[PDB]
Amino acid sequence: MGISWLDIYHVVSATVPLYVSMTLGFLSARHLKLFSPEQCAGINKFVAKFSIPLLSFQIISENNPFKMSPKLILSDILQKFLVVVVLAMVLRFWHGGKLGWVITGLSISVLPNTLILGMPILSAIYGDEAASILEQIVVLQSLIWYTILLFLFELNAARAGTMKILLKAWRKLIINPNTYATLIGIIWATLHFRLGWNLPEMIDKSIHLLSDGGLGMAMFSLGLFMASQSSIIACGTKMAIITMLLKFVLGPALMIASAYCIRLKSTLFKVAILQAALPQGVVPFVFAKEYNLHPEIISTGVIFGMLIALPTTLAYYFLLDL
Amino acid sequence: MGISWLDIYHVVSATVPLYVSMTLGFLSARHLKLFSPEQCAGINKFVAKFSIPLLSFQIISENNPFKMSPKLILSDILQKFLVVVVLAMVLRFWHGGKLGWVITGLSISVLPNTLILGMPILSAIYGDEAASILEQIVVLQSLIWYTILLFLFELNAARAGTMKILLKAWRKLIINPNTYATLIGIIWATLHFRLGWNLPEMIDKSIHLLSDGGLGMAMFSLGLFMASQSSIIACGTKMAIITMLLKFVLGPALMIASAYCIRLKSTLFKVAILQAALPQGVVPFVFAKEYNLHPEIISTGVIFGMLIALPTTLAYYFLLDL
Ligand SMILES: CCCCC/C=C\C/C=C/CCCCCCCC(=O)OC[C@H](COP(=O)([O-])OCC[N+](C)(C)C)OC(=O)CCCCCCC/C=C/C/C=C/CCCCC
Ligand SMILES: CCCCC/C=C\C/C=C\CCCCCCCC(=O)OC[C@H](COP(=O)([O-])OCC[N+](C)(C)C)OC(=O)CCCCCCC/C=C/C/C=C/CCCCC
Ligand SMILES: O=C(O)COc1ccc(Cl)cc1
Repeated sequence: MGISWLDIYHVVSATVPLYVSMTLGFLSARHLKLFSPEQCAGINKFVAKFSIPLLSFQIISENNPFKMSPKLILSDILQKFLVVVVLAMVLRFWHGGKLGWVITGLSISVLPNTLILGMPILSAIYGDEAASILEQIVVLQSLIWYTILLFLFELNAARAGTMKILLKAWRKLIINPNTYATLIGIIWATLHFRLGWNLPEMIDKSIHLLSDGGLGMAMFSLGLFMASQSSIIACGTKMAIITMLLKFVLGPALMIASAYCIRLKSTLFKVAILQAALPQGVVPFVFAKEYNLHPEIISTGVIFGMLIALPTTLAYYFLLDL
Repeated sequence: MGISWLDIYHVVSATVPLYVSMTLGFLSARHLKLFSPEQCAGINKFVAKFSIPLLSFQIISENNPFKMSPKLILSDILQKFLVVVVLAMVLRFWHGGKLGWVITGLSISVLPNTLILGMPILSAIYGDEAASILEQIVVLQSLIWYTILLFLFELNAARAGTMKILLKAWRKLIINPNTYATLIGIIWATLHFRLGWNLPEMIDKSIHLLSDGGLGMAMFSLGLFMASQSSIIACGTKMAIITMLLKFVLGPALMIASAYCIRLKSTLFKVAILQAALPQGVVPFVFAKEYNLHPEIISTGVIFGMLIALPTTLAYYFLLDL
């Protein structure tokens, strides 16, 4: 009972607006019936190609590459290898190519939404201290993982030449606005924190025009998505329970294992094990739907995790105090 | 004479972000092929149903209704009445749909941009005291004129039996967010400023998540629309010239007449007249595009008014200062 009820109010007040901006979208798409499915797709495309890239750019630019945390980087890199080995072991005694189930597992188990709903919740629970750690995690998720996952997707698609696979992955990666956003953000943060350069006021305000409102529109787009599909749970209970258990139990569990091995101390420990408990990302669903690799589970998990994030997040916040 | 380039920099910095958003939309619609007409319509509808009404609520609820100068309100109403009379006279012998032209003549002549270009421009030209007056003008717009304009739009749509048409217009004006928002906002403004009630943090943040970035998305919609037109001057050179005359030679002139009638004096007179020569806002265009009532004319007016916002304002300042 170390955490007082006052902090529970902090978490709830930080999470409620995100759910309001999502319920509004769901009701507008399904009940109020304002947006036709084509209009919903257009809104989602705008949010995922102009708002998310600029939000990622600003988040990555507001961090210091020269003052990163090597321990945190190593812990995050080791967690996603422990997940790979766990999935490989568990796919040998419980199942065509099985590599699809490892790509899906890494998309479902370890890929928290540390960008749209990561900053608010964690920053409210742990103040401004979390912000920097979350940016550090976001740069990695945007530069290393979201690229290796795409490479794995391409390799799976080719299975049906590695050099041909690499060429195709590179060709499809460049057109992604998020890659350009991340690269420019890093290349600019380096200059900002080395030569002391700062954005001109015009550029900063222009970027903030499209990015400062991207967080709410992200959940609005997600609500439109949930409204679009008829069956909330695309598959039976089986998938839903498996994916929820995988994300919320195995994810933070392997993160705890990696942190203990690396001996992360104090706030880094608590903000690094609790950030792996955040609901699922959407980019993995984008990849799955584009390549049609079990898109019926990657979304059943995304929406369910988005619905259930608050109670589990509070539960792990209480647990970490112990 | 003595105007420093610093003020020019302020005006240009306030104006550029809108152009950045508009050009991004235009490129996304024309050089790229991201958005189809239905998706652009969906984005515009979202902006007209979720962002503009929330911004209206914020503007109304953040201003005291008991500390608004009645003289300014009366002068604004007089200007609108004079413009309506003048346009009715002009359309009586120098004309298709007469009501379809009054809406577009009151959308580019008596609806400046007093929330983005107006406050920086005319708060740097004059002292900070004009901020309160401009805020009064903006709340008056969002409270009265943006409701009367939507009523006229719905009345025009119904026409496309006087009692039946008015009944249809009213029944369509009671299920529009921009009508309930301007009522809830004023009620809450009165409550907060006469009883001390403060909006809860959760609701305020939830409103911010959506309203924020509304201007960027609206200008993106304007760029997307302008991409459809064959040329930037979609309404034609004659129509562009007449729009410029309506917005920069008729608006300010009739506002000067209104101020003389109501005897406004001191900086209030200058702040009231010099704020009517600012480029027309985008909300009229958003509503026109949503209701498809000569959107090209208003879009051209906005595009070619944001370019010459500054020189006309300097001319008017020099005239008034004399
Ligand atoms: C606590 C102290 C009090 C503080 C003040 C209270 C709240 C904070 C203020 C927020 C500003 C919101 C302004 C817009 C509200 C009015 C919209 C609305 O209420 O009516 C939408 C309308 C529903 O009626 P209907 O059209 O289905 O016709 C029904 C016909 N028959 C009855 C026969 C079935 O539908 C439509 O057409 C259009 C649908 C779009 C609606 C979206 C508009 C923008 C957002 C509205 C909700 C706000 C969310 C943020 C805050 C939420 C948490 C408080
Ligand atoms: C050699 C000549 C060819 C190259 C042309 C020249 C430059 C292009 C590269 C960079 C220019 C910077 C603009 C931002 C990057 C986006 C460029 C781009 O083209 O993206 C690729 C893509 C278009 O691919 P596609 O044409 O095949 O259409 C198909 C696309 N699809 C299949 C996805 C639908 O674009 C999209 O879809 C949407 C892109 C939206 C971009 C939104 C902004 C991204 C964030 C930027 C952060 C920067 C902030 C400024 C900081 C300044 C610091 C000093
Ligand atoms: O039209 C006006 O006077 C105010 O101009 C705007 C300001 C913000 C938005 Cl989001 C849209 C329009």
